[PDB]
Amino acid sequence: TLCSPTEDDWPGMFLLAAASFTDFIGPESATAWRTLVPTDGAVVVRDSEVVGMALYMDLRLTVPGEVVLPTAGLSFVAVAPTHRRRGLLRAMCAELHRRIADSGYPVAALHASEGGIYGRFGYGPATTLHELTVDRRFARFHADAPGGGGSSVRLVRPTEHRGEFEAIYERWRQQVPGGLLRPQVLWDELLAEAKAAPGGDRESFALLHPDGYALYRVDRTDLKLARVSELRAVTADAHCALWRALIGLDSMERISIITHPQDPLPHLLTDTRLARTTWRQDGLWLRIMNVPAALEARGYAHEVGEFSTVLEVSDGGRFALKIGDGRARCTPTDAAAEIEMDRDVLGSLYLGAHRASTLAAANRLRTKDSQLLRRLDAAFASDVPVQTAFEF
Amino acid sequence: TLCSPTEDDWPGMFLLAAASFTDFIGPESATAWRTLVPTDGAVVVRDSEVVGMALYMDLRLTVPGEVVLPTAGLSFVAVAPTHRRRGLLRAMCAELHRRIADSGYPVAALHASEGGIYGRFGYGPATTLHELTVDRRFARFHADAPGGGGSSVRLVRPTEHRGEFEAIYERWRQQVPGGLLRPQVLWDELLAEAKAAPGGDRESFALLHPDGYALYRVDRTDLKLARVSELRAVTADAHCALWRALIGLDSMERISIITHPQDPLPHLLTDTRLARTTWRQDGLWLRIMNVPAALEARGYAHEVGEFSTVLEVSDGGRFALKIGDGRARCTPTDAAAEIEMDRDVLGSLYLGAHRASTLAAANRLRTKDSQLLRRLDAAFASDVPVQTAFEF
Amino acid sequence: TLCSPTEDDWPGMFLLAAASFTDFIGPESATAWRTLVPTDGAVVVRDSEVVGMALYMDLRLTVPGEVVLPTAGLSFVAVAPTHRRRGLLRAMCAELHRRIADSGYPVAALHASEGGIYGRFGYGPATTLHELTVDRRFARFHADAPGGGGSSVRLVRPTEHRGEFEAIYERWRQQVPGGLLRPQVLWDELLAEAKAAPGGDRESFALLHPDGYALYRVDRTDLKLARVSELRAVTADAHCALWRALIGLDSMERISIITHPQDPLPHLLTDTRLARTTWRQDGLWLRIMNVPAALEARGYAHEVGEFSTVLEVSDGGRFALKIGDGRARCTPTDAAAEIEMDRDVLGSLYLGAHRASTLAAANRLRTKDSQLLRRLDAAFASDVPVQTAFEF
Amino acid sequence: TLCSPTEDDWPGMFLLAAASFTDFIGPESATAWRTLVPTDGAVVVRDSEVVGMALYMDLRLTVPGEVVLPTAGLSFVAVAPTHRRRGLLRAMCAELHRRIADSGYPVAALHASEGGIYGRFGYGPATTLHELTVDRRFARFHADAPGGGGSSVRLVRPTEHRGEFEAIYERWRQQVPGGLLRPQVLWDELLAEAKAAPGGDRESFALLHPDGYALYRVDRTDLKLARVSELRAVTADAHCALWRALIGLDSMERISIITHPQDPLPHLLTDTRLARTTWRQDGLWLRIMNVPAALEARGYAHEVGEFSTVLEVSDGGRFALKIGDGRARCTPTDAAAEIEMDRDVLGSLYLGAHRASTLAAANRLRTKDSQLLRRLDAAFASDVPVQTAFEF
Ligand SMILES: [Cl-]
Ligand SMILES: [Cl-]
Ligand SMILES: [Cl-]
Ligand SMILES: [Cl-]
Repeated sequence: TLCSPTEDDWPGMFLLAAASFTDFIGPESATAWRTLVPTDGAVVVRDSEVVGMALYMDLRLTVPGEVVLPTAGLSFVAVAPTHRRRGLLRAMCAELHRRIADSGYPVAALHASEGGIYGRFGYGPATTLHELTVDRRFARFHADAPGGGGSSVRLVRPTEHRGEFEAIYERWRQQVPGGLLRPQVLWDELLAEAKAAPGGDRESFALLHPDGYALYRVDRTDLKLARVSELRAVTADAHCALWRALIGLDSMERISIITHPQDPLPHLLTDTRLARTTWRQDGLWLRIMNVPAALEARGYAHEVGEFSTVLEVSDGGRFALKIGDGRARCTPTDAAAEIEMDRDVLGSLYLGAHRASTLAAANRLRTKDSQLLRRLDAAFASDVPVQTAFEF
Repeated sequence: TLCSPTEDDWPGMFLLAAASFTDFIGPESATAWRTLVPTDGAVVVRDSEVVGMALYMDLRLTVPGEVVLPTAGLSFVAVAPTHRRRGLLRAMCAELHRRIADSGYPVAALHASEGGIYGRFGYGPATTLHELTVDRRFARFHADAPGGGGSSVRLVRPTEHRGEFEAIYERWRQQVPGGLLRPQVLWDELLAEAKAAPGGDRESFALLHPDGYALYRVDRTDLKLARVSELRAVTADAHCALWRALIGLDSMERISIITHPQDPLPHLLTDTRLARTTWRQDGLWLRIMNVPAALEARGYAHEVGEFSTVLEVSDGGRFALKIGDGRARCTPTDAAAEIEMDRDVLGSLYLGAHRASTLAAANRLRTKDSQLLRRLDAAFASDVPVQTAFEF
Repeated sequence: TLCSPTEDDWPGMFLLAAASFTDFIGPESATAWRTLVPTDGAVVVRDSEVVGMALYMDLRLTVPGEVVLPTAGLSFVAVAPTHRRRGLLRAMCAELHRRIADSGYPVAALHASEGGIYGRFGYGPATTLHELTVDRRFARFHADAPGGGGSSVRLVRPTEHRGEFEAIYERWRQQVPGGLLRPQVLWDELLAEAKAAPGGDRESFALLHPDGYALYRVDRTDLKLARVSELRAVTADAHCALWRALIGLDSMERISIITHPQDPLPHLLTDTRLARTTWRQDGLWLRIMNVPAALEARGYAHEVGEFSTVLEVSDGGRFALKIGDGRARCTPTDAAAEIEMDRDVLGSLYLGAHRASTLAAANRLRTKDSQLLRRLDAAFASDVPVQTAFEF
Repeated sequence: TLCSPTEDDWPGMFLLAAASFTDFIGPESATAWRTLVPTDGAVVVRDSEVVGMALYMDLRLTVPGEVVLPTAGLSFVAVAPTHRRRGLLRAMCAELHRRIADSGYPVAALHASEGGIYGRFGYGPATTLHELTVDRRFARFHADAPGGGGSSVRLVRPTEHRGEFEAIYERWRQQVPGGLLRPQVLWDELLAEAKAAPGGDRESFALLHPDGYALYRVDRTDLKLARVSELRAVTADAHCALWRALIGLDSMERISIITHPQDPLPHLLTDTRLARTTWRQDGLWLRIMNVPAALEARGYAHEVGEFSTVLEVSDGGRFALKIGDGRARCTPTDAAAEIEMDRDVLGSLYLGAHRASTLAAANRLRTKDSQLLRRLDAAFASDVPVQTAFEF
């Protein structure tokens, strides 16, 4: 049977969690994340022990046009290894989606453990994780790079500058598509992870600028690699200044960061090739819950002239879509469809990370008009490049 | 001293080549590539032995709008290890650029051995190489993917279907920015490399469709890896059909290809994550020789409304640039600059591989108007994604 | 500005330390090492936070002839990654050298994080670290090797035999060039490191002989490798007996030790090749602060007949150097130089680790007389091979 | 039975060779090396097939004092895997040593396949192979390094400059202890190996100076490693000039060379640590056949004053040894021994690669007088550092 969990169910859920997630944050930390789950935000399957669970958290997601949407963040999704191929995932996703839609969320979001699961439930990959590794021994800043003229950056202990990190992040998340509000409990969690653990991670340090910060630590095993866990810069000056400081970590051979495809770091160096892409993966996945609410909520490129089309989402409705002056109107119609796509495809287009033209070339997006394709491409494009905030 | 080489100089140039290039194609093959070098296309430095050399080949490069430009392809550039830090590279590049400009080439192009060299001579990286590795054991085609309904693809010996490869490639290179005309000597060279070599590469096979081909071989050392040397598809149907056949290589674990960032392959699969980005690097580099000729020659996005600005290229002139109805007019002016950039930056923008906004964020492109930045971004964008033809 | 640190500065110095040194011993241990730093032995740069620091400790260094010199041991040298290329290192080294020279130290010493830094400040590499790895499964002792006839060696817990280790080390450090006095705080530190740490190093064991000891532990990750942290032997009998016991660690495949190039271990085995050199690096670096005081203080080889020359140290003075009966007299002169060298070169010659002839072949040491070169080589040679005591 | 081989035996010897030596040069090349084997220079054991073989070649070895000794070079030593532990090696070594001693050779020499075999037959390791790997991307020459002011070095094809290589090598081998005369057949062999082989080694190049040459090739598998097979420099200027050219191989990450422990290369660089010791091994092994002839033939250090002692070689005679003015007189005596050592130990001392003091510390060399030890150390030391010529 499928139920909202009682307080009695949570020890059983933590057991399933520990057995399902190698990166399980543990019961103390999980209890803190729990404060972000609304009443009726969780489902469990009992056989009595917990053999399936899924929940969503109340999130705030920034989309193009600096618009902030209420977002259901799916998380803590697990089926017991004893109960595979019994349709438990489908049943739990159907119930949560029912609750999320009824609660009035226009979008749901998740981070996927595997890439093959969530497409069939209407989730499309919406942000791209891009790992850059810099061999900092060869790194020289271009003549054009800002801040090559005191340093504005300070090396600090993260726990002593929480207020400054919170304020910089709050500015960042409001101006960048993919930005998430980071509540106080997640700041508590982040700064507890900044601590060195015996047999675990090394101490984290911060580089602090008025308009940016970098959190980094030396890798556990590779003592010549510094991993930047987080760099939030609100200005180009802040971004360059922080990278000048990171390239100044003279005891390291390599600096690595999980960033976005449009990170300007390579262009700050005389040799763009030194900032090597070592890893690429889907970041945030989006399911558009309400097509017209979602399409009307975001801003569109002003550079494209007013145009009208008919969009059909497979079992998601058909809409007269009019885009002009950076705004969309999206109304019901029975007029012939000019564009067809599955719900997951719309999620992938929504933050501007994937081009309509690319999805059309894979036949994930069907139209008979190449002009309409170019107009969609241009309109859905994001002025500010889409980034990934934090994993949940 | 710096001279055009005589026939007597070429053995000395082949020695320097063998000592400079681990992938040196050898004197027979080098003599065939020589047929693409015009009279006065080569310079040598003698100390008497050859201690420096550089040449350019007559190429035809496709740019956005399906426009074909005469292009000087720099190649075979080497300074003897005995004559480093003597300004030989600067002297040879200055002389060839003089000859290329005087001959009336609007653009020069090269493939860079290192990323830190050619920026200072006005070359910007203009295409992006993107290696995808597919674990084909898990690869399943999406319900939406074309051609899941006889097969239109044939497994053939490359040497027996030269005419068909030539015709498909000729269609491809004319419609794709980054496309190069492949002369008969380079078809001779390609199909000679398709042969198995004792102690060297394994036999190459071809997958042939009416509207595409793939050339592939099993890796020398990794016998569970097939490397696609070349996939040219003129239709989405051809692209999907060829990938269905490659995923059908049941004796392989992995298929790898050097492609472009907008390759739709990931979107053909139920799990987009199976097409892993394993390597990323600059491909073709461009030096704009004549700013107004180059800017007027290419097509621009129709989606952006007519706009005017003043572009200054650092020691490259200042121009009144008017872009409307997908065309540019670029005339001399002494009016105040609204946009400033080095010549290399313009090369990087020219085929639409890099966004003005990204280069602006690194301060490689200076303007005080963010609206102008969005308009440049939109205008210079390529409808057909930029690809890399063949290395030279 | 550049100041001696107050008690308030030390938390800021520990932050810079933690961020600069992956092997940072932590504030408790650093506070113990602090007891070896004299009043005015430390400098800091403030921007207010600590952005640069450097100090020296009062050490006692054994040089050829069993002569013990007061030595300034430079340590804890760091510039913040935010303040690179601002001349902070040069400023801090200039001030400490001023204080060290004025305090009457004839020599300064350090261990170098990188090999390219300290040459320009007059430091030359003076000892050579030589890692030997023995595949002990094949190791058989030569018929000639001592102690192949009860065992004189005991397997003990290090913490229970501190008095015996202290007494053996005190005998060792007084008879070996490179020997350092090990104060009580460093014995406290060493025997605390002998403990097993959860997620860290395994338990240390000791092999104890009347005239030697070995400290060893099994490697964290490679459980078939025993690492000898320290072997101090005052007699050849002790050295051989300890190696017989180490080769008796039948659960190990390999024994590794960081020793000196003249370690006789290879010659104790029937197969000298079993003691493989797996790593070689500069150990102790010396800056001669007072040329005449340093040259007069050490003993010279008795085998070379009395000779006189004129030595010029680049911006270090010119001296009439007379060496006879194992003693040097070194007096000011304006007579023509017969030998010229930078100060760093003299440091490299001083403990007999590097031959004048080898440095002459690199033109680091200039003379027009090859007989003088042979005489310098012979005179500066050390009867007892130079070893490295402990890192600081 | 044990016989000198007939012409009929050599096919059987080549079979045993092919099965015994993974680096077997093949019958053509082996037939060329054969020209260096004197009449009665070879023994075979037949069971009829060849189950054991050993031979010596007529060599000329340079020893300290630029003295050239006739030397029996043992080579091509093999016992069939079917005939191990049957005393065939002992029987063949006894017969060849009988023939070598009777023929009037003062010394025999070999390169050892394993380090544990040849000690018991009186061979001691006499030279040390020292592999240096330079990360040439970081390598900068010291201000003091010669030739930092045209280049005197030429990049050439080895086969076109045989005369120049022969003349430089002939100068080198006469002035360096360990030097071997390289006959014309071995020059034929060397320049045939300079060729690229299909599925094998890449093409060899030469760097040619009036007073030195380097032979190098790119590694088969590691295409960023250049291996210097041979560098012969007669002057410090030649040595530095050749290394400036090798560091100029800008397509390589690393240059490796098998050199000697006193190679001045590290001291030519601003960072001595960049020239990393990656491998160390015994090179040439010596068996002193006639103790008095060998000890009287070499020159001794002039810096040590005249001294007399009594040397006993274990089953090798007892001698009154008087060393003065760089010469030794070595006459029979029954006077009490002051120094005792096995024959192999004398071989190890003979070229100055190993110190008497080091061998004494392993009890391989016994005396009750530490003054005598220092005098032996000083006297047997080589002014010109011992190098290894070519493997045989
Ligand atoms: Cl991101
Ligand atoms: Cl491509
Ligand atoms: Cl040591
Ligand atoms: Cl050598």
